[PDB]
Amino acid sequence: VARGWKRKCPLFGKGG
Repeated sequence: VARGWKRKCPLFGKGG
């Protein structure tokens, strides 16, 4: 859902 997860965790970076 978000190109940036692992690194950038704005909402849910755990289950990106």
